[PDB]
Amino acid sequence: CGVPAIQPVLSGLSRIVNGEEAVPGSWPWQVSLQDKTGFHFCGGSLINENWVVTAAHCGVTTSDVVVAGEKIQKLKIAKVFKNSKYNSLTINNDITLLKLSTAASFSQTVSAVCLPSASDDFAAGTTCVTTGWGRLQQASLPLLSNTNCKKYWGTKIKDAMICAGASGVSSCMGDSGGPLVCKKNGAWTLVGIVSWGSSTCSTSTPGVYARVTALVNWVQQTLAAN
Repeated sequence: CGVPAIQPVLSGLSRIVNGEEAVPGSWPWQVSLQDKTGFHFCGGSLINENWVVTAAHCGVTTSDVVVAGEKIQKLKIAKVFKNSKYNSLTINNDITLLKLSTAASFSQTVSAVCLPSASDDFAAGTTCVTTGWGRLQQASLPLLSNTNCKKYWGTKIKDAMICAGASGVSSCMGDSGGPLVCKKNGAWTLVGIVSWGSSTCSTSTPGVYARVTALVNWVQQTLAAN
């Protein structure tokens, strides 16, 4: 997985501001999630032909459509897997999986990102990327210390939230359920599912995601069956 057919073109804008726009097929697992009337409110990542991982605040239901990639796949939901360490008062272990009713048809412009290991770590100063529509842009962002992070988001940083950005460039392109990815053994892997960011969308504040690695196994076990 994670070895995209058309390759992410990441420049300097990346680094900067509001960042930049990609090369289509670029972030191939990026999905949109449209509401019953083609209104998009969240989008998310594909790991397979059949599942999306996105956030649970996205609060996504079985009449939301997976929009992937019309060279597009609108993929309807079959069941929605939200999970119980789902706390909204906190928005933590903010993960939700989706079964689409009819497979994702793998091609150049649509594929799946890889999943990480639970043991894997991830490096603060490590250069990951937000894709989004919050045309679809790509921005680049280092993850940080949940204790650095702590100091930028108070009390709302627990076990499984993992923070990333605040380096002159901005969190916010990052729509919810959206993808925050890194490297391994050269695949991109989903590290962070987008939770939330700076209002004013300061380019000087860090952005906060959910941490896969802490939830992979739940993906893992949840997956598997259903």
